This record gives sequence, C-alpha cells and structure tokens, in this order.
Amino acid sequence: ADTIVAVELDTYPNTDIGDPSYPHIGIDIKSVRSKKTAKWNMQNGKVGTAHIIYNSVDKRLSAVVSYPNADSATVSYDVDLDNVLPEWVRVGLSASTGLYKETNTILSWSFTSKLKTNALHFMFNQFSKDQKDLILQGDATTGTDGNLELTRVSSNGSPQGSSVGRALFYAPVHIWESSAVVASFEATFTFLIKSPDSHPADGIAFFISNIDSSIPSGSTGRLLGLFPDAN
Amino acid sequence: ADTIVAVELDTYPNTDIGDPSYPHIGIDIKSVRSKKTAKWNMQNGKVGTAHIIYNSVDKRLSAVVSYPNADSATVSYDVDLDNVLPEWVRVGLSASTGLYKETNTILSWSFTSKLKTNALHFMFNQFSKDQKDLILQGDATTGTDGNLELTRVSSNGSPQGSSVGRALFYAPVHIWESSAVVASFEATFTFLIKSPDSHPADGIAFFISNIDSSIPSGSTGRLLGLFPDAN
Amino acid sequence: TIVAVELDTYPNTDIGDPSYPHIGIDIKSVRSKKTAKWNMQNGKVGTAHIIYNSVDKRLSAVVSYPNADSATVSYDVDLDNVLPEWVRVGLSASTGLYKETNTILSWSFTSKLKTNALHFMFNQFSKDQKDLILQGDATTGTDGNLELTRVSSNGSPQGSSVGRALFYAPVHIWESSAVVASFEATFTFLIKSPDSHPADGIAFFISNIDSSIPSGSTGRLLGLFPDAN
Amino acid sequence: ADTIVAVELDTYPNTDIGDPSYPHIGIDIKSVRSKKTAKWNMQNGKVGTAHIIYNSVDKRLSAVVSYPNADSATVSYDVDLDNVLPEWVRVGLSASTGLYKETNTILSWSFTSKLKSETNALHFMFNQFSKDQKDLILQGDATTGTDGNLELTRVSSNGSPQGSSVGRALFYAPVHIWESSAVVASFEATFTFLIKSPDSHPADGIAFFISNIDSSIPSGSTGRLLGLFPDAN
Ligand SMILES: OC[C@H]1O[C@H](O)[C@@H](O)[C@@H](O)[C@@H]1O
Ligand SMILES: [Ca+2]
Ligand SMILES: [Ca+2]
Ligand SMILES: [Ca+2]
Ligand SMILES: [Ca+2]
Ligand SMILES: [Mn+2]
Ligand SMILES: [Mn+2]
Ligand SMILES: [Mn+2]
Repeated sequence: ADTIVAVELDTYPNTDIGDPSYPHIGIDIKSVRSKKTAKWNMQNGKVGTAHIIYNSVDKRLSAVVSYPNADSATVSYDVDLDNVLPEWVRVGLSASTGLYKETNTILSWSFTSKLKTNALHFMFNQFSKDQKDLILQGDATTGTDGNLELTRVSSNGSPQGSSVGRALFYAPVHIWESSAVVASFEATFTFLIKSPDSHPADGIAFFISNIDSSIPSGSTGRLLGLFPDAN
Repeated sequence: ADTIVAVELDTYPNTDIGDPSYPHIGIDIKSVRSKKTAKWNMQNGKVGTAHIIYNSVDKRLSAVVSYPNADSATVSYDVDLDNVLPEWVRVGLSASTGLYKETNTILSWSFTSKLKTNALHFMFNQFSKDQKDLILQGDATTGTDGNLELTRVSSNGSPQGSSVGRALFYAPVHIWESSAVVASFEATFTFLIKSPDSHPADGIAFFISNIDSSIPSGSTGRLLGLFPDAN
Repeated sequence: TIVAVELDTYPNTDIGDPSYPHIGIDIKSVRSKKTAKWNMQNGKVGTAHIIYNSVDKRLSAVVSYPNADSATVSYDVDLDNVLPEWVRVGLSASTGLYKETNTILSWSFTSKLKTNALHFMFNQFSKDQKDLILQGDATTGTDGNLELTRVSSNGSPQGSSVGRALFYAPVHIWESSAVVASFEATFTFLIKSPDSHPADGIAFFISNIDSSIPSGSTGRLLGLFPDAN
Repeated sequence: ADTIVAVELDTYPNTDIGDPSYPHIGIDIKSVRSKKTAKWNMQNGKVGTAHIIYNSVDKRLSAVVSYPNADSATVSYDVDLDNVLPEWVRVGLSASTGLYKETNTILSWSFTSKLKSETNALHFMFNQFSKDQKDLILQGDATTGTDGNLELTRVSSNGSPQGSSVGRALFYAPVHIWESSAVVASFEATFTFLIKSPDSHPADGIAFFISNIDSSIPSGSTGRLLGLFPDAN
C-alpha cells in the first residue's frame, strides 16, 4: 500500500521480472519493474558514487553512478512527481540480498530539497552507532567503521544472504507543493558493494515514500526492500 | 525533567525573578534566570531578526537581535554545551503570554548545525497549514498568512493572555560528539511582536532541548514555555 | 559567444520576436532558439530562475510574479559545444526608442563541477562592489540596487541605454572529465515604464571572460549581440 | 606594504624571531611574530586539515588543525578585523621553504564569507585543482594540476621538495570582508594539506591569509617569512 519512487542500483538481473540481462541502474515509479534502465558496470569491492537529481521545471528524474577512472552510467526519465507522490514524504536508502549476496555499505549520504524558499539539507559522511536522525528498518545498522550497513554483515566482514534493511531520514520532506514556483531535490551517496561469490545480489536504492513507509514482508532479494511483489 | 538552553527575547520584566527592569535579551542555561542579559529596545509592531551562534572552539553562545535602522542588542556567554546538553537534541522556538500579552509571530526560521563533516540545515520562509517537519506544542499554529503563531491570536488579529506554544524541528540534531574536531550551529529567525495596549508580554525564545522535550506544566507567563519553575 | 535567457519586454517582429513579451533562450543570436509568452507586469517585482545540468543538457528558465502564473521555457543544448570551458556570468539590460527601469534587487548563482563549487549571492548591492564588473550604463548602490540601465535622480528610465554586470571571478562551466556539471541563477527585478511601450528587457548571460558590450547593442540587441543575425 | 592577517601552520621554530621552540600554529596580525600560538604536533607525510573561523559578533579569529586519530591543535585570538583590514580583500594560501624543506601540498580548499545589514555571501570549494585554474591567482613557485593538487612550493619530478621556495594562490574575486552597515559578518575557511620532508626539522610552513586585493609576494619572504611578510618586525 506504500507509494514508492526509487533509483535502483540493481546488481542482479532478474529477467523473469523484466530486468535487462546485465547489472543496471533504473528508475522505479510504483513498481520494481523500472520504467527506464541503463547498463551498469558494477565494480566489486570498489567505492562508487550515485547522484540523483530532479526539478519541477523539467519534470525529469536523473541518476548518474560512477567509479573513479571508469565511464559512468546514467539514466533519466520524464515524470512529474506531483502526480505520483504525496506532498510530504520520507527519503531513504534501501538494500537487499537473496540467494546471492553482497555488502550494501553506505559511506556517505547527502540530500537537499528546495521549495520556492523553504529548504532541507542533510549530510552524513560518518554514521554513528546511535544515529537518532535516521530511522533504521530491518537489518540496517550504523556505526561499524562509521558506516551504514543496510544489510547484514558478519564480524569477519562477510555479507549474509536474504537480508533487507533501510535507513530513512527522520524528518518529513515537503517534496512538492501546487503553490510553489520551483521544487527540486538532489541526493548523493557513496557505497561499497563487495561479494565473496562472483555473483553479487541484489542492489541498493535511493527512494522516496509515504512518511509511514515500512519494509514490506518478503521484500528480500529482487524486491530491494521496496515492493511487496514483482508487479 | 527537561534540559534547556535558550536565548530569550524577554518583553516583560519580572523583577521578582531576577529579570532586569527593562525588556532584555538573555542566555538561559537550565534556568529562566538568565546567565547574561542585555538591554533590548523592543519595537512594538516592527519585524525583528535574531541571530544565534555557537562553536565548540570558542565555546561561546552569542545572540544578536536587530530591527532595520536601529542599533542591535547583543549578548554572549561562555559555556561548554558538551557539559550542559545531551549529545542529541531538538531545536525550537517558544513563546508565552500571561496577564499581559502580545502576538508572537514568526515569519521565518533557519538553522544550521555542523559536526566534523556531518550537517543539518533547514530554512522556513513560509509556514503551511500542515507543516509536517515541525512539532507544534501547546497553542502554536501554522498557516495564518503563511506564518507561525506561537501563541493564541483571535480571528480579529488580537493576542490572548495565558497562552504558551512551541515549534520544534522534527529531526533530532547531533549537537556535540567527543570524537569531533569542531561542532557549530547557528539559527536565525524573524519575528513580529505586536500588543494593542502598552505593556506586552511575555516573550520569544530560541531553544535547544532533550529530544523528547515538552512544554512544562504551568509554564505560561514568565516561564516562556521553557521551565517548570523559576529556580 | 553568448548563452542567455532573455526577459524580452518588446516585440521586435522585424527580427523574429513573437508579437508579445516573451522569455527566451538565446544561443549565440538574439533570435531565440525557444520562446514563451510572458505576462510581464509593469512595475511589480519579478523573479527569474535559471537552471542547467550536464546530465539532462537542458537550459530551463522560469519567470514569475507573486499571485500570477509563471512563464517557463526550456531548450536542449550541450554547453560543451557552445561555450569555452571558462566563462563569466552576468546580467545585461537595454533601452532604445522605448525604455523601462532595468533594476536588479538581487542575484545569486551557483555552479558545480563533479566536487568544485562557486556560489555567490547579492541581496544588497553597494556603491563600489568590487566583485562585480560594471559595463556601460550599469550602476550600483542607489537604494542598494543594481541599475543595469540609466535612471534619473527621481527614478525615470532613459532611452538608448545599455549596461551590464558580470561576476569578477571566472566560472568553470564545463570540463570534459566531469561526472556532473550544473549551474543555477536567480535574480529578482523591477521593470517599470511610464506607458505601455516598455523596452527592451533584461538577460542573464554567459560569455567569454573578456566579454564587453558589443558596439551598437542598445535596444533590441539587449547588450548581448553585435548584429541581429 | 601589504596588510596581512594570517593563520600560520609553522613547521619550523625560528626562535631568534619569536617562535616558540616547537612546531606551532599561530595567529598573525600584520607581523610574522604571532599574537598567539599553540603547540602543533605536525605529522610528516600524513594528511592534515585546518579550519579557520571568525565572526563579527565575538571578533575572535580561531583555528583548529588536526590529523586523523590525533588530538587537534587550536588557537584563538581576539581581534576586530574591521580595524585591521580594508573592507575588500583577497584570500589566499601561502607557503615557503628555506634551508630546510617540505612539500606544501594542498589537496582541498573551501571558503565562505557572509555579510548582513538579507545577506551577501561568497562560497568556493576546490577539491581538485586543474592545470589552468583561472579562478586562482598563482604567485611565485605555486602550481596546480599535478595529481589535481595545488603545490604552493617547488617539488622536483621525482616528488622531492626544494629549499628556498615560495608560492601562493589567491581566489580571483575580491571578498567583502566587513562593512560599516553590517549586522553580522563572518567567514570560515577549510584546507587539507600534506607536508612531507626528508629532513629531521621540516620547514617552513603553510598559511591561510587575508590581504589587500593587490597583494604580491614581498621580496625576501622565503623561509621563515612564509611568503607573507617583507621582514620579521
Ligand atoms: O539474490 C539473487 C536472487 O536470488 C533469488 O532468485 C531471489 O532471492 C531473488 O529475489 C534474487 O534476485
Ligand atoms: Ca534485480
Ligand atoms: Ca520576563
Ligand atoms: Ca525584443
Ligand atoms: Ca617559523
Ligand atoms: Mn532492476
Ligand atoms: Mn528574562
Ligand atoms: Mn611562527
């Protein structure tokens, strides 16, 4: 029953539910089946950066994911978020593992949202063990090497399967308003995805939800902690 | 029992509880009896600005209150907030009326905090009828002309006695941390205090509190919605 | 070499303006690559907001007044192919046979590349504003405002004026190795006339770091263009 | 002569001109002889961060310098900049070497200044310095681009630092640092740096400075004078 808009960094192609047949970034409007995707050369054990932008003038959600010294992956999609989301939302990071797995480690996260001005800005370049400005859901924890581990990792530092977790910014965010002339947001995060396997799964997403969003039961694996099913 | 740090814009001298005998600005560290005050030439019905700053290097809380084309009032007090406040806090605006009254209208409020870097910034230049990133307490309301009315005003614009209200930012703020090299915050608000009669009361404060802080029982009047008694 | 967003108050149909006040995106020519109709409000304070990023490669602008519907215009353009890597940014305005005040009450700009950034904000302009280059008739400090074109002691705008203000620091507007490049500008303006016939308009622009007012660019050319091609 | 206000990270103790006998950070108001200093445990080859703050309410120039996992050094001095500097300035980083030497490598530099009277502001941030960085004025031996860093003083192709070098980098736009009619004025600066040396007592240091707009390196200002002062008065 939640409403979700997300940008997904999908490490595991589930072609049975529409993923293209490679690792990819996508834009998800109310479904795990991305409205748009682009090919992504995920680099195991390397630190990448994701950058998500939107404004109400162009009505265009874009994302760029990059690693140092590599060509970046970019995806864009036309959508007026006033038609999808409620006026007030929470914003968050989600990740999952399944039969296959990976660390879903978040090293930094920033966000800015403006409504013309009213503004909200936060930045985490370090997460503490007791991060009262985050709502941690599922298996997500903070504080180990000052990072946000969205899914379960053991002490020896090895990722566990079938895990799901999220972190939402505590304050509601006014993401759109009819009376506003311009609304915009941007989000940045740095992430470290490492697998012992060879086959990493399942991904990390930046998402925007109704304020009371919770992890749907069963949303491990291909469902990214975002959706109750694959419709 | 709440922990409070506040900067008060005190319109009504209660000489019997240690107010000086003129309107004043004050720094309150866990007591309504200001640790330092300065004379404040309040201007009934004009828009004022208050600016509050602190950093962990100087460990000095200062405040400056001004009106266009008038001399500003400044107060400062040396205090190590590390030994006063909890590590995580909420920030807020509070006001009250008693036997005597006034409007306690907030036209704008911004805050920035930094911990080295993690950061939180917000800015309100307009308040809406349903401002979900604020916790309104007591008599506080939003949406009347796009402003925050901290105390009761009638439909005819006139302020009411025996009122108390507060507005806190929804997200906790990490105000200090021992591992941190430098911590700083600042806050700015613009306010409009009108009274029909001579003699307005009781005042406006910017405050910092334990996360779960609430209006103390009985704290209309002299206690500014901050303190349970006049100790 | 000019990219600009014009707030065109005077229809010059002679050279391809539409028959109504318009906003437009100008890429190297006063003949806008895209326009939109604009219900300019004579003597009210307006706001212009301009945005571009290198992911979308879309230059967009919105102009509005309180309690009025806004005007918006966009144009796809890759600034990598139109501007040098380093530029200056500014505001320009003109009058000719008709006239208007071209008063700037505020101006802010942010640019970002990858992370390198520049931000500035003027809400008040001073008599001797050393981080601006004033060109032509532009002056600062009267009531704390920037007057891009001539105004008399009592406030009457003068015909045949041109003036501009550029931020003193060069701006790094694109770099081929950047992941994301972006800018935004916002200004608030007061364009007033003693009749209808107000002219000629205000523009936010991006040029070469040595750009000066081209010769004979009063009027229709908004202080931006050497000819009407 | 130029008017200079500076926060110095002084690696070399020139006790004959008033340095304490240890590496130190200090506040310099028109003289290389600091108004105030604190001991600084400089760490050869580690990346350090410096943070400089000032506001016109408290009128106290403070600085904190630090390294990961070490205690930071801090220094503060009460001084009203309105009395010392002209109203418009440029801001800069300077460094020098002498008989002894060190890399004076700047990896990042950010600055913000604000004035009220509803505010004017200027912010810049460099996390990368490019070969041809037109919003910087480079003076003396200073160069940009090598590994995207700003090298204030001369380093050989094999990365070894040279003695007797001086260089500076100033932001191109003038800064409105104070104004008569301002309710509050403030600035902060942050930079990260790498000082590596072969020698046992590295020299001479790095400084964040604020100067007249037309400031240039004074004659004879290598070594202990940090590219900032014509002499040791
Ligand atoms: O983990 C990879 C893959 O494994 C299984 O098939 C499920 O858990 C999917 O939901 C997931 O995509
Ligand atoms: Ca998948
Ligand atoms: Ca009182
Ligand atoms: Ca025209
Ligand atoms: Ca020395
Ligand atoms: Mn997918
Ligand atoms: Mn009092
Ligand atoms: Mn010294």
